[PDB]
Amino acid sequence: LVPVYIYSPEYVSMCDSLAKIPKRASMVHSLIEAYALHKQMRIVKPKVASMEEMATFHTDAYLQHLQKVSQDSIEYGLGYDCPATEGIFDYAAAIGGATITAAQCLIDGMCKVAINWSGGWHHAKKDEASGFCYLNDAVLGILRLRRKFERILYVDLDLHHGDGVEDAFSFTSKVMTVSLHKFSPGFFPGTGDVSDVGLGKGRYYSVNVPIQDGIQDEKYYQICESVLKEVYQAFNPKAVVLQLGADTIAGDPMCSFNMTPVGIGKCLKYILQWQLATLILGGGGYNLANTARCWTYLTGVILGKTLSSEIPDHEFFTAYGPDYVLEITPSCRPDRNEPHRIQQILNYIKGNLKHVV
Ligand SMILES: CN(C)c1ccc(C(=O)NCCCCCCC(=O)NO)cc1
Ligand code: NA
Ligand code: NA
Ligand SMILES: [Zn+2]
Repeated sequence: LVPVYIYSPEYVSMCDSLAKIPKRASMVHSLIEAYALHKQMRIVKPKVASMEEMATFHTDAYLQHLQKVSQDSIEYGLGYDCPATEGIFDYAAAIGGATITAAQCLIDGMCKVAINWSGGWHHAKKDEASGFCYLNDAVLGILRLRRKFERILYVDLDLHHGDGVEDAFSFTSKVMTVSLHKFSPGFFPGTGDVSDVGLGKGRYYSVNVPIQDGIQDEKYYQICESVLKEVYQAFNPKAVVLQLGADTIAGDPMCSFNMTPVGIGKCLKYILQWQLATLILGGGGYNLANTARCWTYLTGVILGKTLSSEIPDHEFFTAYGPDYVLEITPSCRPDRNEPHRIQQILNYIKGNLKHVV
């Protein structure tokens, strides 16, 4: 009944090759390994996603294109955010396979929790790489979980709107998506206002919480709990997919939100308490050490352990300087979230939730 840890050196190596975030998978894994948390989980080597498996969501023209490029590209969303570099198809196939493997562990009852810290690439569209995402692994995970579990809840706590996942499932009532994100014109991807609720038979089954710069642990949790509690009771999910992108975290060069891993960990504890099949994904996170600190810490809460404050010696110890501690401060900058507007967001959501289900 011990949590599944998707991990292999091939896999971490493949994920270290993402141009946007070099060496990040290693640092995350290395910190986890340094805390010996992998000794407390069941290490599962990820499958490589076969063509037909990624075909469950991505159109075949796209998939076949990635393959050749890996060996009109502006049409398939490739370019600046998504380079056509030697091996990107193997990259996508590894990330997608990893999330699929996590979900497959879940549906097989191998574990209550399965973790793929290298996943969470929530922007990719069916025929279109986007926002560093070549392949929407969260979508393929949800789709795999759907083979056994009737209703899936996707909760996305990344800084950016989980548009690709929302889009994938916006028409159905069987998957509800809940996104907490910066919403400010010009800030990627620009979608996901509170009024975005899903479409057709999927109407009211998309939830969006547009937040502004400076949010801290206390208030983010207040909001997240308020939305989740109402979501749980109305939707009654059978399994949960949870994206925990660390770009919300104090010290991220995106410098938008002002979270510490402790406040995100509260939200996680709240989801874990539902005691449901839960697929844990990573995502954004551009301060590499802090991201490692964050997910290592969340791995701690999954296991129900509290970790030493001192960063253990390991491959990447020097990146943790000068303090070499697990915890995060809080930059001192204003909380641009007027509590009036948060209450209008919260009400509007609760109103939408009364139509579920
Ligand atoms: C300094 N530098 C080289 C860059 C700075 C910002 C971006 C960017 O935000 N691009 C837009 C795509 C943002 C999505 C990031 C993926 C994510 O975290 N999803 O949640 C790119 C490059
Ligand atoms: Na999000
Ligand atoms: Na939906
Ligand atoms: Zn992000």
